[PDB]
Amino acid sequence: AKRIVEPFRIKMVEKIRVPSREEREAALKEAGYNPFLLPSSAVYIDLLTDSGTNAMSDHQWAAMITGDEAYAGSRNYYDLKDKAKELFNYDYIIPAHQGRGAENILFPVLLKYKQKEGKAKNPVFISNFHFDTTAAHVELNGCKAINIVTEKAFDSETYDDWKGDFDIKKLKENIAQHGADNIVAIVSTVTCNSAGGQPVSMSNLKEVYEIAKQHGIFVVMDSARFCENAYFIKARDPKYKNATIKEVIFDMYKYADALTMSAKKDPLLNIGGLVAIRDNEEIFTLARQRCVPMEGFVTYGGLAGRDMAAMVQGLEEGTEEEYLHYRIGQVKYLGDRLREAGIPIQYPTGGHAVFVDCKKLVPQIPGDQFPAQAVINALYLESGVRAVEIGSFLLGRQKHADMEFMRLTIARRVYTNDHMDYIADALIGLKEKFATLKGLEFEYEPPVLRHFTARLKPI
Amino acid sequence: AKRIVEPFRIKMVEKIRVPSREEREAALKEAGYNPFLLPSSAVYIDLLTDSGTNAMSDHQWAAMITGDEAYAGSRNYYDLKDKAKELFNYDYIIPAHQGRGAENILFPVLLKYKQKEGKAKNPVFISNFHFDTTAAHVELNGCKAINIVTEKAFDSETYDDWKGDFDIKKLKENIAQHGADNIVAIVSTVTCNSAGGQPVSMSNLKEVYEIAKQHGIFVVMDSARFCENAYFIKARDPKYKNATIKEVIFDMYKYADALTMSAKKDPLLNIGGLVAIRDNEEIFTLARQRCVPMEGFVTYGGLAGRDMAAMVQGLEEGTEEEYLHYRIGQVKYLGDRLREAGIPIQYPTGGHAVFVDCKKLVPQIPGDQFPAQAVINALYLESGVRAVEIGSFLLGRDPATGEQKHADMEFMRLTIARRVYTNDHMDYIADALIGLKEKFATLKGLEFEYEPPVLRHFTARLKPI
Amino acid sequence: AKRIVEPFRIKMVEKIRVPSREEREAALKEAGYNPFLLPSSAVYIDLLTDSGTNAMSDHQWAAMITGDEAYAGSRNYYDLKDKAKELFNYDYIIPAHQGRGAENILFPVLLKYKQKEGKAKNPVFISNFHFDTTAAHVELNGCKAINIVTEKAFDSETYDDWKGDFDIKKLKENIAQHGADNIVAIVSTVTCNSAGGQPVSMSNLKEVYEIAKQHGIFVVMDSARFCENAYFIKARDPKYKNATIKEVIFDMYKYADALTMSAKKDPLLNIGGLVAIRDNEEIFTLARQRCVPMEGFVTYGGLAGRDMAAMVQGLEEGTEEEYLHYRIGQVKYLGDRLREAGIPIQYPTGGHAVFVDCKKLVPQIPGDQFPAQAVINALYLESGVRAVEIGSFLLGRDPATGEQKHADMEFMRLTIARRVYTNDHMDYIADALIGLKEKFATLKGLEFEYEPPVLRHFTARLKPI
Amino acid sequence: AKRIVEPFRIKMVEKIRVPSREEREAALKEAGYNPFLLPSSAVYIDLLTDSGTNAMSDHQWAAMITGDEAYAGSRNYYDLKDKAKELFNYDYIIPAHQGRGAENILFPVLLKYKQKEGKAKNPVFISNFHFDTTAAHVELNGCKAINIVTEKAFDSETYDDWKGDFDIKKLKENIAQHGADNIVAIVSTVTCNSAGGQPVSMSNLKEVYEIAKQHGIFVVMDSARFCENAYFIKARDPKYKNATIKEVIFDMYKYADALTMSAKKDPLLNIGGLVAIRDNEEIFTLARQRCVPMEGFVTYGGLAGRDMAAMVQGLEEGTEEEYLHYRIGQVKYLGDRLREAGIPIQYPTGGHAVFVDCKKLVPQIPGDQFPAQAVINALYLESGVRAVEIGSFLLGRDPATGEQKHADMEFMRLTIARRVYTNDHMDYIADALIGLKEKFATLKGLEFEYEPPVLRHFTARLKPI
Ligand SMILES: C=C(/N=C/c1c(COP(=O)(O)O)cnc(C)c1O)C(=O)O
Ligand SMILES: C=C(/N=C/c1c(COP(=O)(O)O)cnc(C)c1O)C(=O)O
Ligand SMILES: C=C(/N=C/c1c(COP(=O)(O)O)cnc(C)c1O)C(=O)O
Ligand SMILES: C=C(/N=C/c1c(COP(=O)(O)O)cnc(C)c1O)C(=O)O
Ligand SMILES: c1ccc2[nH]cnc2c1
Ligand SMILES: c1ccc2[nH]cnc2c1
Ligand SMILES: c1ccc2[nH]cnc2c1
Ligand SMILES: c1ccc2[nH]cnc2c1
Ligand SMILES: c1ccc2[nH]cnc2c1
Ligand SMILES: [Cl-]
Ligand SMILES: [K+]
Ligand SMILES: [K+]
Ligand SMILES: [K+]
Ligand SMILES: [K+]
Repeated sequence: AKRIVEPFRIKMVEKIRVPSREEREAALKEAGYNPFLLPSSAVYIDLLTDSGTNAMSDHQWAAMITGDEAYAGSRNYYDLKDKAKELFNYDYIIPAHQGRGAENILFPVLLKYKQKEGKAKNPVFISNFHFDTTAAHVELNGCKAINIVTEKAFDSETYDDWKGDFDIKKLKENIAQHGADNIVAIVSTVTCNSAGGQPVSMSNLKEVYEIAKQHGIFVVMDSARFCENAYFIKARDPKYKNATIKEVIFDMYKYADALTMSAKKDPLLNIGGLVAIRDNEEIFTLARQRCVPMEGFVTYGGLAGRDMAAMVQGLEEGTEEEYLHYRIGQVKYLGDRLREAGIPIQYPTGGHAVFVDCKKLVPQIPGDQFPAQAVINALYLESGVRAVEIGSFLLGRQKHADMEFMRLTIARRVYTNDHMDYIADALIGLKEKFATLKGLEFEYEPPVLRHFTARLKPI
Repeated sequence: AKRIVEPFRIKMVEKIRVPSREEREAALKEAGYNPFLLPSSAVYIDLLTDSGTNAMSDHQWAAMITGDEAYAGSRNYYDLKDKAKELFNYDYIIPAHQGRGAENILFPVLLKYKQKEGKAKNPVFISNFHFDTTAAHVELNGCKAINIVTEKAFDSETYDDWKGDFDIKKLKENIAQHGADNIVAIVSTVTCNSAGGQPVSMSNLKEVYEIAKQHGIFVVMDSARFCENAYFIKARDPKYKNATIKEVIFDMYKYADALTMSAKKDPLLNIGGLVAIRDNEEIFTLARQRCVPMEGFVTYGGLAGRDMAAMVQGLEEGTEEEYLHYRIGQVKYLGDRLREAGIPIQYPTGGHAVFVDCKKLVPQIPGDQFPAQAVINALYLESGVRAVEIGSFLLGRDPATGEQKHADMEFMRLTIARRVYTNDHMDYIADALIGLKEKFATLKGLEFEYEPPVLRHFTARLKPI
Repeated sequence: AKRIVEPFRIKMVEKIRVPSREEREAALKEAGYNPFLLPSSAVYIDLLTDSGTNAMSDHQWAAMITGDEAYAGSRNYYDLKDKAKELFNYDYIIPAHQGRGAENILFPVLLKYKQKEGKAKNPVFISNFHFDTTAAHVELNGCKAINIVTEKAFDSETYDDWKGDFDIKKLKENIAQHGADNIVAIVSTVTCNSAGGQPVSMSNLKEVYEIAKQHGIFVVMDSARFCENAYFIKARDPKYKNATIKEVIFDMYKYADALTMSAKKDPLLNIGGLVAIRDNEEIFTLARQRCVPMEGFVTYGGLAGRDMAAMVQGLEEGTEEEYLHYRIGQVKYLGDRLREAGIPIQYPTGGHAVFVDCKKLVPQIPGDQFPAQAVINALYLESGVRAVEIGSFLLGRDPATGEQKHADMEFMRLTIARRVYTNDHMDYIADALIGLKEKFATLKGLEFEYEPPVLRHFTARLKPI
Repeated sequence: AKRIVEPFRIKMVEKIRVPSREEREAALKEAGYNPFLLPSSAVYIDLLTDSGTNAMSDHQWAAMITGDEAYAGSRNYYDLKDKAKELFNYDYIIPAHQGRGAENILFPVLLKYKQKEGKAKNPVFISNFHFDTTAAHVELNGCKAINIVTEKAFDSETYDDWKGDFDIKKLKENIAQHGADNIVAIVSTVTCNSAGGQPVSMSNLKEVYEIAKQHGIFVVMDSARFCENAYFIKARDPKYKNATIKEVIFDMYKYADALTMSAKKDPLLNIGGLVAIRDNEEIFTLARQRCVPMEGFVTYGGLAGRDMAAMVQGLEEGTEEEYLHYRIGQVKYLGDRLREAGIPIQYPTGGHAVFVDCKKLVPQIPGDQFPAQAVINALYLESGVRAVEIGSFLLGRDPATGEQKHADMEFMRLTIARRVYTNDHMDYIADALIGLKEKFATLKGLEFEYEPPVLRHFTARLKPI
């Protein structure tokens, strides 16, 4: 395992504390054995998500302080529009308060657009893998969310360069089965969060887009972790060995018609989202009409001016290769600590998190008992580390998936490699108990995005 | 007119500038004679809205710096829950990114909740006056938005204590006509923004709530400007002359079952919203289920932790009587400068804005040529001040005929952000409008260069005639 | 009286409050009847000083956030060096933590420099008027501080354009009497704080410098309020009617060899100072050698990097004519409110404060009973406004006699921080002082309960008579 | 070597960069082969000092935002006074802009106090080891600075628990030689910076103070790194094994009469200093009288209010044992990386820096050719890391002879700012120095191009040989 030094130094700290074992047991009981319902005061190192927990730079805070809070025509709106043109070559933007706000703006518009001419009676979205909010918005609008990630993603220990790729054979099969007139959009998720933060190759994005254009299908790039994807393309595709990260990004967005983005990920923010559209003015106009009631007026989109300002700066910082090398290298370091100790993980590690394969760590659990959640809860009790489940629990409707990950999710520029060692050493310490204590049931199950507020029972 | 001194001093400033007349003429032309299309760089004093443009305190900024950005279980979420219990006596909260986010969380839930009982067959919402976003959410969910403000609100020049009140007679006529089965909720808007920021009396809130309950009707308090409403109750209702602002607020919320709030108004924020529910845990659970896909996880609701932190502090600051007296007194000062010069306004002034009645200023301009927009544009060209139209332009066309809907009032709204502008800025505004008195009679009406089929007020491009 | 609108809007506020009358009486007694010993919690509007109490801009706070805290070679040091070259055409800088630190760096070096040449046998400094800290440093180094302001400054009610001017006849007389060999430096104080914030004309600065150069005498510009001085030159000297403020500043600094600056004044800071030297590298090197033990390493001079960053930005903002017009216009407004009501002031008002002439206002209180302090204390008890004395109390006792020094000027200074208070705060101050019209006669003097052997106005305790 | 995890997480970052070898070559030549003259833009990891380069907490920044900038009576002054009473049990405070400002306030006052008693005819100060600014103020006031650290400090490789201790035999010998009447004060430096950041035991502080009291000698605690010293006492003195850090601090300050503090060290600030006096009100009063001309008014002492606020919070954070364990553990980690690779260091490592013994690394370079500076320059060219010399270059010339003063130790100090760098930064530092092991034997010394007569290490220009 190799430690890579921060390409920055620390300018402001935030205190953390280790709650006592008694506190942790009490807190997990009070939370119904669901870490989503734990208070932050009961958590030491928080690995629930890399979303919105990032550390900003002094330049981002400075941008916030001079942000323009105007209701209409904020300076920072125009700066953000210019930044989207620079990075993606897209001519239209709509800010949103975060990624699922961007989805709520755009997906219903794309559906109604497709329903023109009386077609799309059996509407579907197709993705390498829809994230949970993404699929929820697809289904809330009466559509099916189809996932067709490469089968290589399902072999955790076997290395592959591009475990986020679309399965192209399945893309063509689904077009033939459903018909192009029923495919509202193809969603290219970069990196592929559900597969383990695994990258999509440039050739895969390109072929998917060429197929989509053959059939007149609109392509949306789900862009929360687009810079991590671009880094992997530079690292693993020899064609881009000597390209800049921004050159890689520019090419990626040749292979979509629009993007939805949670800027709470790679743009290094605590809040913020974005819709950008390459050149379809009609869809832009319709999306603006939905933005107004759902998010806010179209030049702030549910964001304070200071957050548009932070986003303009964060979009730049998130592309910096030295930063990306360190960030992705820290995730790799945590994974290598675990793998060298015999802990099974999705290999190679993705951009933002280490995905621990609990199907191999705890094969004696079925999806009936959510294997990765029993691991997560045991780790929390042992160490005060909070992680999150990316398996049957999150996928929804006991529908068992093809992956049962515990996601040790790593915020950007927050934790050191000594925090990583603490995480790894704590889990490595659980090895005599992975068989003892095990299993979980439901008490309360929401019908949509159940994992966030459900209460569970062990056995 | 009386100037009331600030109960604070200035700690940080932001430069503003007056573009040259040549630059203002070019900018208005480029914006299609629609100030909503102007960049902020072309605006000197911005009176488009009081929403999200407020100046925060040093304590609010300090709260932001120590805010907890945890995705689940932020320290500031629990502080916000405790604050809602303190102020409103409500037991459940869901943060939202702003007021229309709170509406999107709660209103669909209220409709489905009533549909589930075999009711809401032909559903409606009733308010003293639904704000634009509020009505849009009512209509997006297949319901009609019925507004029944007191008739006193339509006599602009005649003083009344409570121009935001519900018309109780119309409330009963609408209940008889639609039946309680079809009334998804009553929305008590405090202050009543669309009537001119005018207050709703305590006795009116109470009587509306009593009628609603006797009919099984859920009541939502639209609370963006709840502190300004509380101030007017203390100022004008003898029974509350010696009450604290917080005591007034506590009584107000005895007369709703829940609240939706834009915290971009009275809680002195640049972003933020809130749903609070008094004690109906089922509705709270259903609203949480909608919050997750639309806004965010239920302990941040689409806000950064720093903004929940700022909201907890701003909720306190927005109740402070010395601040409210100064804030509402500044609005009154602007109004009295205008009224004393013969400019007709909605009288008395409300909490957050002066509404200028443009019918009388430009009688050569009929309603379908947007008299208030012509005055706003002349004001901008004269001074760099940007105001907003609450008249025929905003009102739109009648779907049945395609013709301009008859505007009951043609208002220019001079909307005042909190703790941002001084009374010398107010004088600049008033002097600019007063100085146009001779020009009013020769202002030209407006027609459409480009009219969108919806939301024309925001993006339509206009031409002088 | 004319109110001039702010060329900015408020972005962050800070609460203030009025202590009750009972609290003000108790507080003044505990402070030994010296407002310098009052806590800020006992003060409503604080007019003790314009030093370090200014409101910064969002750009200044942004500059602080990205400031370089390096001990050696901070980015912001080089930015500050460039800014001094831009504004003054001076090639060398040494930051200092504030103005009296700059004086402590430079004045002992100028003395030693004059001595190493075999001169300065009986050394003196000459100024239009040395500020208190400035004179203290002159005297701590064994020199006499000679003040030779124009006699026009002593006629408070009679308007003059340049009440801060040197008396040129007295300058020549003092050089002839003491000898050029004994004049360590001439200090041109701009504006002339002790005369009432009153400007020095360009022609006066030039003549003083020309005389100095003919004699080989070094000239230091005491530059705390250099932008206010530049504004008055543009306003009152027809030669500069169409010059920019920066053009005026550039010309001013042709008439010194170095500057000492409290950046807590016109550069709009809460802390900060500066030495700049035009081109004498030997004096620069010697000043750096004193900086190291007294202030800090030579690239931060006792300041955090963020404060050098704020100074770079504030130096720019402090030169902006729109801001200066408003700032000086607010001081003028307070002065005109008072003068129109018959209160005697130093007329015209200076840049930063209204100086109320208390010899005229309370002639029944002898100088050694501190007439201006009796007014100040009386104003504080009546209103919670804290002002400061610039008269006998500040002046102290004569060493040769042990008795009170006779003062030419007996001012109560209403000192105005920059961008902090509105003109409605000014009205509060004026109305409070005007309301004391009838009590002015009954005002007692005061007597000492304990007197510092030196620095009595900062730490002494008083009792009424 | 053992890595200790941060008891915090990162909330804000600042970009750093490795200049190219070409850039480093050009920058070092321009800086005259003296890293003190490098711009920070030429430095990758800056180990010049732990003074003022620390990372603050969100709570410290929040305290700054609400800081009271009042010239007299700031809220934060009273908070700081209370904090000094809590931590030290001292009843009087004077803020200062930084540590050498506190020295400038207090040391001249202690001399005058001893002189007016008829004493101090041939005055000296005695310390375990005076830091260079501290000795400079002693000498500037006409006194001799006597250093009497334990001889154990000069055996770098041999462990000892208390390498900062006073040599008690030498203390009694110096009292006998000079006489108590001539000893103005004893200065207890904690930790002993010049000995390698090495701690002073509680029993040593106590015996020194008991000896001082026997003879009527005033004791000052130089307290820049008092929390690091307290940590070492808890770690190494069994009497305090179960004491809190604050309990250790409280006992330490039973053994002084006053303190001078650079708050740019253990209180985790970028600027700030402090004088505190236990109970001698006369010395407090005299110190206040010097504060006014040199630093500022007595309730801010040359600091912005926001910096007094940050100091109140940092004083608390600097005592937290979990933080001290990590901070001191990081320094020990760097030291163990070096020592495990055969690089000689002062062992055990102290609180704030690793001191590399270059007398052992480059024996072929004599002291007057600055062996430690040769190592420092090689490290900079190899890696972009800037370190500082604590050896013959710093020590300077004997004023009697004009030749090199003999250095008892030739240290390269790798000084670590608090909460700024990670242990992976430490690995970069260590790997860079370890990779030079074969180059050391052929490094050449340095000679002068420009040499100040007083403090040549801060500004001298050198050339290789
Ligand atoms: C919350 C995270 N994900 C959000 C996300 C979203 C939704 O973004 P917001 O959380 O900003 O609504 C959309 N698309 C992808 C690929 C995502 O990963 C997370 O992975 O924890
Ligand atoms: C934008 C403003 N109003 C918002 C508003 C809203 C919507 O809040 P947001 O703008 O925070 O979505 C809801 N209810 C009332 C009574 C309102 O006044 C405005 O009046 O300009
Ligand atoms: C403190 C103020 N004056 C400071 C000052 C100083 C001393 O600056 P500091 O207060 O920053 O040390 C020097 N020269 C002049 C002309 C000054 O006005 C005051 O006028 O209240
Ligand atoms: C600058 C550091 N030392 C400052 C210092 C000082 C002087 O403090 P200021 O740098 O804050 O003036 C006084 N006493 C001790 C023991 C010190 O270590 C340093 O060690 O690099
Ligand atoms: C894991 C954790 C939090 C999330 N919020 C949205 N999707 C998520 C996945
Ligand atoms: C197997 C194959 C290729 C790999 N690249 C990195 N680790 C690997 C393991
Ligand atoms: C005026 C100003 C802003 C608005 N946002 C929504 N409706 C509005 C009316
Ligand atoms: C008046 C006010 C503040 C001062 N600081 C130093 N001298 C002063 C005189
Ligand atoms: C090394 C580094 C910085 C210093 N400041 C004062 N003496 C020093 C020695
Ligand atoms: Cl109906
Ligand atoms: K967040
Ligand atoms: K806003
Ligand atoms: K200050
Ligand atoms: K610093």
